[PDB]
Amino acid sequence: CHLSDMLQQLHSVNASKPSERGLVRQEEAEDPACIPIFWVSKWVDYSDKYGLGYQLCDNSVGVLFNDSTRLILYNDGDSLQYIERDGTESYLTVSSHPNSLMKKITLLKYFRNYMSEHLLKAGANITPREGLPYLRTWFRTRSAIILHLSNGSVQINFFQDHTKLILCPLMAAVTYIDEKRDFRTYRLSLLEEYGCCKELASRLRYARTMVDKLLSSRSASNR
Repeated sequence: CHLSDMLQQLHSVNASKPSERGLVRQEEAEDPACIPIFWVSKWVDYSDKYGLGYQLCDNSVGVLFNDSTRLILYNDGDSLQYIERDGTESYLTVSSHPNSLMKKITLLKYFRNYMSEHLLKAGANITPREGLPYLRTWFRTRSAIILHLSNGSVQINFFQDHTKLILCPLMAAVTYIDEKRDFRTYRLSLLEEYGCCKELASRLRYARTMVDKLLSSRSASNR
């Protein structure tokens, strides 16, 4: 995956101590060309029985079931992709799907319907850049929920103040959605040059810890 790439990027930007500069010029690091193609707009933790369902900013939906398999539905409302525990992908459609997936497709439909009429869309005011990933894994801490997409992106939504970070190792950029719901995207390399505010800096440090956790978990699974 690209978690190692993200770790290299985060280690470097944090090592630069971006908030400890004579004159922070964060605005110079912003770049709309780096806006993510995808991010999680909504999610529902129904781990008590089925798993975690979620909606991406393009209105597609998906679910990481308790059995570690995934099912995602494109925003066209018919194209489906089933991903087994080990990552094996199968391309299907709602119109023509194997009966073996009836239950999971039904569960995804319930998640889809719920998220279609309930909850706010994170980054609703932002249009993703044009280029479908699935949720590789997720977990919660006492402070936030961490979501890792198959395209390498890692999203961290903080519970207390509703602030969020969307990190992409391909663009080597970070999107920070603040408490006022302002959505700004920065090149990590430019944050090293121009610095940034203490709020973003602190969250980037937390992000590095979360990425280490994700890497540690993968390492454990690989024995």
